[PDB]
Amino acid sequence: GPMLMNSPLRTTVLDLARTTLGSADLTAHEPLADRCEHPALLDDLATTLTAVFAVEITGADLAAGATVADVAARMDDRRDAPRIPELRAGLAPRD
Repeated sequence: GPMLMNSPLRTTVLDLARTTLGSADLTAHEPLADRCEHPALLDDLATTLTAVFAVEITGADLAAGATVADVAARMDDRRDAPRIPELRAGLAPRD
């Protein structure tokens, strides 16, 4: 898939997922809306994703079945896209 073996983004997604969704064991592919017994917090997660990954994904899309491997794949896609010129991309884009 469009993922990297060591994702600095996904690592944190997997961490804040268990925190915001309100579950104990959050694994890589967990349907977030399914694991949460208080799904209203899905909006909190999405709002969190702004400051944390510089890319937000609104509840309707996030809760649609985007797991840590899915949401973060888009995050690394953002980092795959031209990042701040101070070498924040890692993956240099070819336009």
